[PDB]
Amino acid sequence: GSSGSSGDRVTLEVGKVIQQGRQSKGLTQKDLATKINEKPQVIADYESGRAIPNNQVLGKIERAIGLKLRGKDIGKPIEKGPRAKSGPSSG
Repeated sequence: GSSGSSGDRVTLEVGKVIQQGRQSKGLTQKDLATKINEKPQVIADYESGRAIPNNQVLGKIERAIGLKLRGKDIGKPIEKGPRAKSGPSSG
């Protein structure tokens, strides 16, 4: 399944934490889609913040990288995992 099309846009904190937790584990977007039994399409859209983020799929993605995907506590680990940095957003 074709995906891509990245050329300077914003990324929601979900999309950032997705990418960051992926890359922390070398997991491609297609590896992620596999881990959550989804399309690699929606992962590529989640990264920008252009899919609809639903707590069901967000919950699967938490398992995927071992970090939280809601709250300003996003990128905190689930139970056990390494530290990560934080930062603001805008809108």
